[PDB]
Amino acid sequence: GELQRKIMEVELSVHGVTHQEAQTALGATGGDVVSAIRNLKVDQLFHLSSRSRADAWRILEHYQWDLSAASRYVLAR
Ligand SMILES: [Cl-]
Ligand SMILES: [Cl-]
Ligand SMILES: [Mg+2]
Repeated sequence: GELQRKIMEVELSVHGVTHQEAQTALGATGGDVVSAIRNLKVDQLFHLSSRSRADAWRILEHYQWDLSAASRYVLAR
């Protein structure tokens, strides 16, 4: 149904996210897939960059919400 489809969409939209993390994120947004994906992308980048969560958000914005591009940026030496 809708809820299964939504959890799958979240999990497939964010590299590295588990099914459990997708469910938790979507529960926190009341089933709003777009907000769950945003929050999970920030989370993933935050854990990869060990920056502040607001700085991870700012990097994601600079990369036009592309987590792959933002992640390659934070990992570049
Ligand atoms: Cl996003
Ligand atoms: Cl590059
Ligand atoms: Mg389960």
